[PDB]
Amino acid sequence: SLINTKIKPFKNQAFKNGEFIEVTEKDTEGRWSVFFFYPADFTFVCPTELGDVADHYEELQKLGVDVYSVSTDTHFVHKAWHSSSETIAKIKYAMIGDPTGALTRNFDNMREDEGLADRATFVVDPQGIIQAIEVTAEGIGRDASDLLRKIKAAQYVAAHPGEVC
Amino acid sequence: SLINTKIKPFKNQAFKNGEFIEVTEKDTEGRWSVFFFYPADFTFVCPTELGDVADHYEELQKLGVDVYSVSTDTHFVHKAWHSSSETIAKIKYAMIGDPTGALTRNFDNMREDEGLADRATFVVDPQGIIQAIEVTAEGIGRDASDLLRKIKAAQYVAAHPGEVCP
Amino acid sequence: SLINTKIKPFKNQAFKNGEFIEVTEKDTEGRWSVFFFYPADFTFVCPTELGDVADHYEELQKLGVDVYSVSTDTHFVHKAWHSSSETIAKIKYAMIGDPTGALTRNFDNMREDEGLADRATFVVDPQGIIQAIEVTAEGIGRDASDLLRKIKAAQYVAAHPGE
Amino acid sequence: SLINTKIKPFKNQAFKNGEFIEVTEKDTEGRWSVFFFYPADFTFVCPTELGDVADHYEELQKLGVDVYSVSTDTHFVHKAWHSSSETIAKIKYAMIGDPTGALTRNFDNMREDEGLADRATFVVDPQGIIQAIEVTAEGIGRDASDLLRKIKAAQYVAAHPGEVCP
Amino acid sequence: SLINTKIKPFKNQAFKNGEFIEVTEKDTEGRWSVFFFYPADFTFVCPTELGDVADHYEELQKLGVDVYSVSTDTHFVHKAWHSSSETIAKIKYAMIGDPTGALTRNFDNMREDEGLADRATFVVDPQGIIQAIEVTAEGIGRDASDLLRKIKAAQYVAAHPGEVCP
Amino acid sequence: SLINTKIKPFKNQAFKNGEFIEVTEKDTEGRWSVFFFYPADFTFVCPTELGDVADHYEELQKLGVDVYSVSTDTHFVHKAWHSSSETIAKIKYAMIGDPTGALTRNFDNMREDEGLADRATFVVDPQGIIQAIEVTAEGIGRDASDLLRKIKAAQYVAAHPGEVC
Amino acid sequence: SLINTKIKPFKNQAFKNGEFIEVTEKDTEGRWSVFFFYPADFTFVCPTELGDVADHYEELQKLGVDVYSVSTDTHFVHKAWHSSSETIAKIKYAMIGDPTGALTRNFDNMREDEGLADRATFVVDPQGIIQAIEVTAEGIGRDASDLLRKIKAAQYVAAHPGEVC
Amino acid sequence: SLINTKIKPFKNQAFKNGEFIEVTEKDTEGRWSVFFFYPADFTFVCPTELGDVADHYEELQKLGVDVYSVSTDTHFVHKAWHSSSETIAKIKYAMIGDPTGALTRNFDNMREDEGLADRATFVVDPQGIIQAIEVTAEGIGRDASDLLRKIKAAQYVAAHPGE
Amino acid sequence: SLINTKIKPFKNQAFKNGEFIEVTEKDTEGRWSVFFFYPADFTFVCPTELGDVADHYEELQKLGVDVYSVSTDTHFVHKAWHSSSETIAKIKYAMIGDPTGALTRNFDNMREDEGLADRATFVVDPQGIIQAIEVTAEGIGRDASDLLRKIKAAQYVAAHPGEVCP
Amino acid sequence: SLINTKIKPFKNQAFKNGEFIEVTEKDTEGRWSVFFFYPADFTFVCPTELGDVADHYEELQKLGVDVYSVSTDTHFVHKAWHSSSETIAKIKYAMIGDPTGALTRNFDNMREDEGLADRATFVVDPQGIIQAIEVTAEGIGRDASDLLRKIKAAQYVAAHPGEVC
Ligand code: NA
Repeated sequence: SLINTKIKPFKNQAFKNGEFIEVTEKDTEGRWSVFFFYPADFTFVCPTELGDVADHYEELQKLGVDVYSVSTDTHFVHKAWHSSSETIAKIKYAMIGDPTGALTRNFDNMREDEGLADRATFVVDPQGIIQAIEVTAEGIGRDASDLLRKIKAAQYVAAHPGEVC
Repeated sequence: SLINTKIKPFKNQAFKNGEFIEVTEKDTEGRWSVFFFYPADFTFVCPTELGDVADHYEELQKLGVDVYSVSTDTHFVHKAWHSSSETIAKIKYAMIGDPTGALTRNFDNMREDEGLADRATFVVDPQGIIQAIEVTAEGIGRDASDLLRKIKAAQYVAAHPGEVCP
Repeated sequence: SLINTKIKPFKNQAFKNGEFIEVTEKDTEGRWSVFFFYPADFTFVCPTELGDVADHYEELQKLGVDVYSVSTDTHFVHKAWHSSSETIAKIKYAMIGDPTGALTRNFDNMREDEGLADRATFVVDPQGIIQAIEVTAEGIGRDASDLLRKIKAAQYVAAHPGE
Repeated sequence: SLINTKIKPFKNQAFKNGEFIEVTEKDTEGRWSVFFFYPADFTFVCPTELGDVADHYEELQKLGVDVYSVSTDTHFVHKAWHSSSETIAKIKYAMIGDPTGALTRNFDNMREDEGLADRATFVVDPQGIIQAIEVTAEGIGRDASDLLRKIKAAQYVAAHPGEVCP
Repeated sequence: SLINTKIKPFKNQAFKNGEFIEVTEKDTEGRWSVFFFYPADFTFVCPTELGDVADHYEELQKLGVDVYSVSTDTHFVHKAWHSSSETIAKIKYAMIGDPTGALTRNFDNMREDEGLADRATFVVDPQGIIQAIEVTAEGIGRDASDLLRKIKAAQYVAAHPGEVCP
Repeated sequence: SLINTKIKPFKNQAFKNGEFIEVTEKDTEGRWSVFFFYPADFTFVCPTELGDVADHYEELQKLGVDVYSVSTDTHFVHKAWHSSSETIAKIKYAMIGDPTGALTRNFDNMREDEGLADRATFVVDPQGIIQAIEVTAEGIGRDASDLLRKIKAAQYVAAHPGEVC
Repeated sequence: SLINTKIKPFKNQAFKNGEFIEVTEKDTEGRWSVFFFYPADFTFVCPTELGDVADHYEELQKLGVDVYSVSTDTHFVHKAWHSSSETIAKIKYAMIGDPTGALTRNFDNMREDEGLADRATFVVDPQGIIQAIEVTAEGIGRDASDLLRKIKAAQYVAAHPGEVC
Repeated sequence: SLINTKIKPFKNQAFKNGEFIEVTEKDTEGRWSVFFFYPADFTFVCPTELGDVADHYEELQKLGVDVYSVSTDTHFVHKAWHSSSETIAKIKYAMIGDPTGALTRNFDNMREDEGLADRATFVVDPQGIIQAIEVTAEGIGRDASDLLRKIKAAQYVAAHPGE
Repeated sequence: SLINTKIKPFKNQAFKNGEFIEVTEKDTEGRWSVFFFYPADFTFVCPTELGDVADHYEELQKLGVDVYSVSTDTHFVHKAWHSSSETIAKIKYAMIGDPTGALTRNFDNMREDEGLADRATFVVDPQGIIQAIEVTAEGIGRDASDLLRKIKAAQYVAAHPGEVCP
Repeated sequence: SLINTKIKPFKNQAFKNGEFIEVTEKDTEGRWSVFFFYPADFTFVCPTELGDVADHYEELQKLGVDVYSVSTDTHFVHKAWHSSSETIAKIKYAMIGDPTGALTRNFDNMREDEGLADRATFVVDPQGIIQAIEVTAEGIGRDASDLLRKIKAAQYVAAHPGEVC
C-alpha cells in the first residue's frame, strides 16, 4: 500500500481559475494536500464528487488544505470543461492534466487498459506523507464531508501523537 | 490499486461467536463482503472501529453483507480478545487470523516493517470484485456509517446500471 | 521506416456523427484508410487541417476512402469539441480517442514526454499497407488537396503496376 | 546448522513483569542467554515447557543466565497471556514479541507455512556464540533440567578448556 | 518518429555542378536544408520528381534553402547521370552519394532488403531539427510546390512562436 | 530448520559389527532412525557420547529404533577405531563413513572450513520426517537418556495425534 | 580465409548485353565460375582490369568458364556504363549489381568504410569450392593471363587428384 | 597440465614424528618438496609405497628435500595409523591430513565421488614450480628409487640450464 | 586428474616403419597402449628417451603393448627424422603426428604458449582407462624400465582384482 | 579480408642460413615485406613454390624487400629441411616457424582442420599495410614473377598517390 509513503516528484500543467499553471511536488511541501483522481472530463457522469469538494474548498483552504483534482485529460480540456459545466465552474482549485500518466502512475492509480486514472483520493501531509487513501468504483460516490472529517482527524493526530483513544 | 479486481483465493482460521472455523474465498461467493483490516489485538488503542462495525452488523446482515475483520494475530488470540474486551465481545462476525500475512498481502495491505496490517476496509461484491477501498493511518478513524452508505451505493449500482446522473 | 509495412491491430472508441462506436484494424480491411493524427482537442491552434479534410470527405467517400482522425483525447472529449468549434462540426468521419496511446504508438507517432500524438497522416491501402506518410511540426499545416492527390496516385499505382 | 555461530543483531519489544521493554543483541553481551522459541500464545496446548523454564529461572539467574521466550505474537499478546494463564503468570523473564519474524528467522527457526516459530531452545554464551541448539516437533517436550545440565557443561568448558576426558 | 529531432552527423561525397564536393552536418548548420531521398539513378522511372525540385531551385535558393538529393549511388554515378538525362542536367543542387547507407539510415529511410533509400523528403531547420517529413511508395509523386508551401510555413512559424488562432 | 522435513536420499559405506555394509535411505523406510553425527574418529575426546548410545542400543532396538553414527572418516577408520577402543568396541550399530560429506551436507551439518560434521543428532520417523534435532559444541555432552525420552515422546505423538497436554 | 570453402547462396540482378537477368548460385552449379569484384562504375580510374577479362572471354568461354563481375552498384548503372564506355562495351559476361552488399559480404570482400567491394577475384570449381583468391589494393592491378593460368591449373589438378611432385 | 605451474596456497594440519604441526605453502618456499598422495589410511592395500619413501627419507633429507604424504584422513587418523602399522612407523616425514580436500583439489587430484585423493606424487622446486608428476591407479605401485632419480635430475637441471 | 578416465576419440596420421598409417581410438581398443609424448623432433636434446623405449619395444610387443610416440610435428617430419638420427632409426612403433594438437589436448598435455606437447607418458588399459601417468619438465628423464615395471603391474592388477596385502 | 589492414604484432623463431633468429613485426617496420605461407616441410609435394622465390631473392633484395616464409613447423624442422633438400638450400631468406599457429592466424590463413597454413602470399608495405593477398589450393601454384610485378606496382603506386588512368 502507498499508505505512509512519501509522494513522488511530479510536474504537470493545470488549469486554475482562468489560467494555466505548472504544479510540482515543491508546491505541496509545507502544506496539506488532497489529490483527487477521476477517470475523465466530459463523460456522462455528473461531476457531483468534484462539486462537493468545490463546495467545501473554502473550509479546506481554512484548514490549510490544497486541492488538486487530476485526470489524464489535458489542461486544455479542463479549461473547456470548466467554462462549460455548472458544477465544474464552481471549482477554484487547480485542475491538473496528466496526459503522460506519470502522476497517475506515481500514485499507482492507472487503469492501464483504459489509460484513465481510477477514482481515488489521497490525503498528503506537510512532510509529503500519504495519510489516507480512498478509491471507489463507478457509482459509489466519494463524500466530501467524510473527506473533511479525515483531514481534521489527520491534522489532530499530527498535533497530538499517540492519542490513546 | 486493487480497485475493480477480483479477490485472491485464501484459507484462514477464524473466531466466530465462541467457536473456530475455516474461511476461504468460497465463503464469499454469492455474498457481499467487508474485509476489515486492523493492526493488532490487545493494544492500547481504542477498538472504536471494531465496535462500530459490530453495532451496524445486524444492519449489514439485513443487506446480505458478511463481515470479516482481519489482523496478523492468530485466531487463538482473537478468541482471547473477544472474551476480555467488552467492545470486542459485541462481535458476532468472523474474526480472521492471518499469522502468515498471506490474506493481508493478497489485499496489498501489509506494513512490512512491522508485520502488521494497515487500517483498511474493502467492499467486495458477490462476484468477488473489489468495489471500494479505504486505508488510513493510525488515529484517523473509519466511519461505519460512511461505509454503509458506500455499500448501499454499490448495491444500487449493481442493481441499476446506467442511472448515474447526466 | 513504416512505409510499405502493415498496420497493426488496434481497438479504440471513437465519436462519429453524434454517436460512439468502436473501430479496429478489421474495419480497415478491404478499404483505403487515412489516419490523421493531431496533438490535442481544445487547444488554441486553428483547426484548419481537420476542416480541410472534412471539406473533402465526399471526394474521399466517393473514392472508397475512410478517414480516421486520431488524438490521445477520449472520445467524450471529441464529442464535446464537435460542438464547441464550428470547424470541427463539419467532420462526418470517425474521431478516434486514444488515451492508452496504443494506436499512436503502433504508428510510432508518440511525443513520449507530452503524451500527445505528432501531426502525421498515414495513407493505408486495402491490404493494410502504409503507402504514404506525412509528418509536420506545429505551425506547418497539412493541405487536404495534396492528400487527395497522393491518394488517387496510390489507388492508381495499385491498379497499374509498372511506371 | 547455526552451531558455533554468532547471533545476529535484533530489536524487539517484550513483556517483562508488568511492563514493556525493548531488547536488542546488546542486552545479551557479557551474559549467558537462553532464547526459548515456541509456536503461539493462547493455544490449546500445554504451556508445560514455559512453566518449566519459569521454575528453573531463579536458578538460571544464579548462574548469570538470562532467558528470553519468543513467538511471532506481539508483546501486547504476551502481556494478555501473562495476566490470564496461571502457568504463564509465573514468568519473570522477558517475553519477546516477533510479529515480523526477523528474530525467528535470524535463528533459522521459522515454519514459513504457518508464520509461527518452531519449538527450539538456543544457548548463547557471553560472546554471543551459539553453544547448544535443540528443536523438536509438536508434542515432543523440552526438558528444562537437561537444558540446565547443558548450560553448566557449557560454562564449565568455557572456564576449563582442554579438560575433555582422554 | 524522427520528427522534431536533430539530424545526426555525416560525411558524404556529392556532385554539384561539375565538381565533386564533400558534405557534412557542419554545412547544414545555421541553414535550412532539404534532404530529398530517392531509390536509384539510371532507372526507367520518370526523373520528374527531381526535375520539379530543380525547377524551383532558384525560388528556394532565394528563401535561403539548400537542397541535397540522396541515393545510395556513388557520387560518380550522379555525375554520369547528370549528363545523360536532360532532366537531371537541370540540377544545380548537390547530389549526395550514400553507398554506405549511413546517411540514409541516420534518417531511418533505408529499404534494407533492397540496399536503396525510400522516397522521403526531410526539412531541417537552422538548429538541425527535422520540421517536415514525407515518404511515399514507388509511384506516388511528391509535389515540389507543396514542399515550397511548407518551407515557407516552417520559417514563418520559426519567427512567430505561438501563432494563436486569429 | 530441517525440523519437519523429509530426509534426503543417501548411499554410504559403513562398519557394522565386524564387516562393511552399504546403507541408503531405503534402509530407514518403515523404521525410526537416529543419525548421530560427530566430528572425528581417533580424536582425543572420550567417546562417552557414542558409548552411552551404545549402552541404550538394546532398548532402542526394542523401540524399533535404528542407529547410525556418522562422521567424515572412512568406514576403514571406523573399523580400526572400533577394534581399538574400549568404548567404541561396545558399538553394535552401523558406523557410517561420509568422506564425500554428502550425507553430512544432506543434514546441513558440515563445518565447511574443517571438513568435519558438527555434533548433531537427528530423530527421523518411519515416514522419513525429522522430529527432533540436537546440536552441541565441543564439551557440551549429548545425553542418551534424554534422547530415549524424546524418541518415546515422538513415538507417542505418532500414536496419539493432537494430544492436548 | 574462404579458400577451399563452398560459396554461399545468392540472388542478384545483372546486366548481360541488353538483357537484365537474375543470377543465383544455382546458375553456377556445374560450371567453373569467376567472380571479379571491383570498387565502382563510372570512376576516373582505368576500366582496364575489366576490359582485359573480356579480351579473354573467348578462351574462358572455351574452358567452360563463366564470368560474373560484381560491384555494389545497381544493374541499372552497369547498363548505363556498358554502353557509355568503350572497354566496358566489350563485356559479354554477366555484370552483377550488389547494392545490398550481400554477395560481396559472402565473399568477405567489403570496404565497410566505403560501401564498395575490394579488388578481388575468385575461382570457383563446379562444386562451388573456391580454388583461388586474389585481392589487391587500388593501383596494383590483376593480370588476366595469371588468372587463366590458375584456372587451367585448377581444372587440371581436378583431373588428376593429388599431383605428386 | 599442472606441470611447470606454481603450487597454490594451503594450510593443513599434519602429524610428524609424535607431534601435530601446521604446514602451509610458506614452509615449502625455498626447499624442494615431494607431495605424496594416497587414497586412505587403514585400508587393506600394502603400505609399501610409503615405506619405500621412508627408507629414502635420509637421502632426500641430505638432498634438501622435504616429504609430505597427503590423504583426506585427519591428522588424528595419521597419528593412529602410525602405531598400527610397522611400515607406517618408519615414517619420519610429515603426514598431512586433508579432510576439507582443499590441498588435494589444488593439485586437481580428487576422486570426487569417493572423496579420496588419487595415487599421485608431485616434485616441487624451491620456487613452488611443479617439475614432475606421477599418478597411478590402485595396484600399480610407485618406486621410491625412480623418484629419487627424478629429484636428482630436477636439482641438476635447475643448476645446469641447457641440455 | 585424467587418471582413471577413458581416452577420447582421435584421428591422426603417423609414421611406422617406412609407411604412413592412420590411427584412431579404434586401434587402441582391446589393447594395452602407451602414449609417449615429447615436445619436438630435430632439436638438440638427446633423443635418448625415445631410444630407451625402442630398446624395450621387443619386450613390450611380447607383453601385448602398442606404443605411439606423439609430438605436434607432422608425420612427414617423423619420417625425415627417423632417417636422420641413428637413435630414431631404431623406432619400430608408430610415430603419431598431432599438428592440430587435438590428441595432445585430449590428454591435457599441451604447452599452450609453445604449441608443443609436454613430456608425458600415458598407459591406457584394454577398456581405454588411463592407468598410469607421468609428466616431467624438460631435462628430467623418463625411465623406460620403470615404464615396463608399471605395465606389468597394471596387467597383474587387471587380473587380480582386490589383491589384498599378503 | 585483410587487404589494406596493418599486420598484427608477432614473435617467432626462424632459420636464416645457419643461425636461428627471433623475428617480430619490429623487424618489418620500414621495409617492404613478403610473407610466404605454405602447408609443411618434408612433404612429397614440389618445393618449387619456395625455391622460385629464392631464384628472385637477388632482385627482391635489390627492391629493399625482405622475405619471411612461414609454416606451422618449428624452426628446428626448417633447418633440417634447408640442409637436406636442394631447392630448400637456395633459401637465404628467413624461414619462420609458427608451431602455435599465431602468426598464421593473424593472417587468417589457417586450416583449423589440419593445423597447417594455406598457400597464401602477402605483400606488406613499410607501414605494415597489407597491399596484396594471394591464396590458392593444393596444386594451383603461385608465380614468382607475378609476385614481383605486384611488388613493383605496389612500390610505384606508393610513389605517385592515386594514379589516375
Ligand atoms: Na504474526
